[PDB]
Amino acid sequence: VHITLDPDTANPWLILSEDRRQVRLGDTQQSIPGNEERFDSYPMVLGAQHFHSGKHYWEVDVTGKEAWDLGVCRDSVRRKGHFLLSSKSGFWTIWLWNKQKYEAGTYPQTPLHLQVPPCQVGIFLDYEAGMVSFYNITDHGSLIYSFSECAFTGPLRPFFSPGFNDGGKNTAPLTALC
Ligand SMILES: CSc1ccccc1-c1ccc(C(=O)N(C)CC2(F)CCCCC2)c(S(C)(=O)=O)c1
Repeated sequence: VHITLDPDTANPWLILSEDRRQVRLGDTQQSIPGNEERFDSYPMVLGAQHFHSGKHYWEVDVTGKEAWDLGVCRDSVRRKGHFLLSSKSGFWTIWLWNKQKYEAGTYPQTPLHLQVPPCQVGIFLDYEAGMVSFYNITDHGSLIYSFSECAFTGPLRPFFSPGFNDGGKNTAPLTALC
């Protein structure tokens, strides 16, 4: 129930808090040991938990960030090199990036029109239903987007990115909310 970030998966540009509930962009590619699970080309990290069934929920503070990506991914997603975050490649995510532009990771991408920019985002997974939904905590829990008919067959993982290094313009953390 209590999501924790998995240091073995974390790109070396990421700083994880000791309690593994916060991740942020660092200023220098750290010199952490290597291992097959680590995202080597993007500032990405997984939650340690693996879901095979059930409903599951977590919540992330994004206050003060100009860019981030949140969602769920297959355990089997590739870790090394470059790739696109498509449902075919095993990703169900939403993101914030450019001039305050929110998008859902469909092909083609789906612009999301959020009158109230979220300070916290809820992520709700229902394995058996094939559903991942995103809630705008700041706008009283309004539905941002839902992926349906996901037809999961393998284990799933919480997926996070605090954005891209931009010169300290995006050092605010993602924080998992109790
Ligand atoms: C470090 S992740 C991050 C962190 C903060 C904000 C944004 C992102 C981020 C979102 C989507 C992509 C991506 O896959 N695309 C845009 C392609 C596509 F639209 C192609 C059509 C299917 C959906 C995905 C990428 S990426 C891997 O290209 O850098 C990065």
